[PDB]
Amino acid sequence: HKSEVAHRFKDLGEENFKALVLIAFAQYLQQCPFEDHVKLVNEVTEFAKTCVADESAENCDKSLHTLFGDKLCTVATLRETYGEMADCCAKQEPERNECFLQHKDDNPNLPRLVRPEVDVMCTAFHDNEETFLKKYLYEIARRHPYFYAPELLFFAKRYKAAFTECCQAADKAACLLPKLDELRDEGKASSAKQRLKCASLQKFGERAFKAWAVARLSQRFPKAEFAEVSKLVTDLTKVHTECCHGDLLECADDRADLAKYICENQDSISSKLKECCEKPLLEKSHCIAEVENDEMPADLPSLAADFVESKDVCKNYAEAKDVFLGMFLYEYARRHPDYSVVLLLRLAKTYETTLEKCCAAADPHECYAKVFDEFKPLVEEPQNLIKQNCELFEQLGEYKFQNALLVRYTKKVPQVSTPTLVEVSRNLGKVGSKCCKHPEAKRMPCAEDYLSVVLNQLCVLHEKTPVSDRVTKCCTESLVNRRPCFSALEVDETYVPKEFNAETFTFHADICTLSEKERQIKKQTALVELVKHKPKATKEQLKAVMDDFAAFVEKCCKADDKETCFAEEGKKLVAASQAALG
Ligand SMILES: CCCCCCCCCCCCCC(=O)O
Ligand SMILES: CCCCCCCCCCCCCC(=O)O
Ligand SMILES: CCCCCCCCCCCCCC(=O)O
Ligand SMILES: [Ru+3]
Ligand SMILES: [Ru+3]
Repeated sequence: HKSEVAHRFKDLGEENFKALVLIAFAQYLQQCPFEDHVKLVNEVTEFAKTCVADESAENCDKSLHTLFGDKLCTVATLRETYGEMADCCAKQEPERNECFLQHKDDNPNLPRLVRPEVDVMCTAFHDNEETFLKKYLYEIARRHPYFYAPELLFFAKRYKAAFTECCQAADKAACLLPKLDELRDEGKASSAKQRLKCASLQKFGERAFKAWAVARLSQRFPKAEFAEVSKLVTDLTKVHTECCHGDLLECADDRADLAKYICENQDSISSKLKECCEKPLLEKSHCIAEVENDEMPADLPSLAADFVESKDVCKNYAEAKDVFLGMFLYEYARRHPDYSVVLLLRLAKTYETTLEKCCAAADPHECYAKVFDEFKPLVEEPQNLIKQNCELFEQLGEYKFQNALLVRYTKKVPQVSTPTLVEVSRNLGKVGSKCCKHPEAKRMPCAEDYLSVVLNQLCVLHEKTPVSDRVTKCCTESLVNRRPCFSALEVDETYVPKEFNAETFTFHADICTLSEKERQIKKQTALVELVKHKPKATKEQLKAVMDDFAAFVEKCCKADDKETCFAEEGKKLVAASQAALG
């Protein structure tokens, strides 16, 4: 186009343009106040209207990176608050924009965004609605810089739907709090999911990411031919390559072009895209990525007719090992939408290792005749782990299930810090809360997706604090081996039990008057130090104690005398559990 700003101002809208421009300058100017960005956003949008009224006005034909970088150097505090980033303004445009992406700080040093009371949020949301959503959007963007700016706009529109519906209701906290926590746990999961694909691209190479894209696209698009899925995997690998680079316009255009090809080839990809392709350009890439798995033709035959019993299997493989193996991922994923994508890569590696061993023998057909028999143990292993834990989640509650995990995983790796073991077991319990509530045809894709972000969060906290060698080995291993590595952990026999500290196992009358979240944290934090003090404690002993602690809380909180009860009964509970866990 003759003017980049005029075009993007048209096919996005003025309300969407000012929002993205705010997120743009918030991720680069993470130290300027909110009033400065509003000054810049209003100066940019007023300039954008000049190019809409005339495509040949002052500096309208310039590039967006030039207009973005020109505004980036207008700030006077650029030399003081960022300093080194101000040096980028002395380079040419193809390097200046590259200079700005490097000096972007991933993890700044800002306070946490404290969630205030519902009354003060519904008053600010009602008094001045626009600046309320923009300020908090400016606070999320300045703390998550590499977050995809358009996708961050999709969450802000969801928050707006939570206030308009709940801030005029009965107990607004009953309407809003289960929604803000939903949007937080989902928003933090999206921030960690896209950050994981960048690590998996530079650690496992370009080939490993393509195998993952082959298995998920063919799973999502079973009616698509292998040539069409292979074409999409190449474009998909290019998108996440340049989106992880840090550039917004470079990543926004690649995703927009990919969505246009998918919408122009719905007859050879999927039939579920009618609704997604109706949406405008901003929502195309987001809708398509979350489209439901299409139905398989159901008339598909077995895989032994082309990969086992057929002739020239070693010939079709040796001619192109990556093309032949990718078909095995294609032909197996679209016939198993219930398998996790990581599980399908585990089967293809089994098929890959078998062909490299059988085709080097005298009689190949007799060798790999049992290649499909090796898949059943690898497939039953995650299915049985889903069955064991979901049945445990059916008996116990969600809270009682978290404690079962908190005891099981503390005895395996007792060296991990207590606050880490708590947040892990509670986030891990949230996985079974919604994945076990799905049928068996969706349990493994659910568990794979949430375990991927929870296990990676564990490895992030363990990377900045080396604690256990067994945890480091599982965090360093491959993608198909990461989750089985954690499931293969056993009880640490070399662990010396931690010395007793009475201050930890002392409880005061404040737990009678804490929120349900704070109460569950303290009951579980004390359960970790209880196991770390006596790791060889059997479960029947822990059925007690925890029941003696249940009566200890009901005896002190309900009595007319508090604080004093925690001193008398607190000594009885501790000392009785001393001889109970002998
Ligand atoms: C002057 C700052 C400009 C910041 C970027 C404004 C235009 C963003 C366009 C985003 C298009 C998204 C396409 C897509 O993901 O489907
Ligand atoms: C042109 C399409 C190429 C698709 C290549 C897929 C190859 C998958 C082989 C199995 C990979 C298992 C993971 C690994 O070996 O690290
Ligand atoms: C030897 C120290 C004894 C006192 C500490 C015991 C800690 C028990 C924690 C119980 C947590 C679960 C409570 C519940 O079921 O709601
Ligand atoms: Ru965050
Ligand atoms: Ru993606």
